[PDB]
Amino acid sequence: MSVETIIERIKARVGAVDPNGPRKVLGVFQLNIKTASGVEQWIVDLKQLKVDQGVFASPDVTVTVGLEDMLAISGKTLTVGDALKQGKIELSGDADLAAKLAEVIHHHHHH
Repeated sequence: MSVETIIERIKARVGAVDPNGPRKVLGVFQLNIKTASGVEQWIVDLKQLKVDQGVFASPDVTVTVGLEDMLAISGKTLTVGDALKQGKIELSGDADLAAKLAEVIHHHHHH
C-alpha cells in the first residue's frame, strides 16, 4: 500500500525496542522493495536504532523482498517463517548474518 508505511513501523518500533531483544548481533542490512516501478532501497542498522533511505556504502547483507510481503509483515499479520517458506524474501551476500534474523522464528522463553 505504501513502502513508507512499512519503514515507518520499523523506525517507530526500533525507537521503542530494546537492544537485548534481537539476537546477539550488530551491523547493517540493505533492504530492497521489489516494485513494478523499480526497487526501493533502504538502510537499516542493527547496532543502534536508526533508519536511512538508499543503499548503504557497504551493508553487511542484502535482502530483496516484495512490497506485498513487507505489508503482511510490517502490518503485523504474517510471520517471518511464513514469508520465508513462500520465498518472497531473497537473500544475497552474508547469508550467515541474514540467518540470525530467521532464527527469530524459534519459540524460546527469552528473546
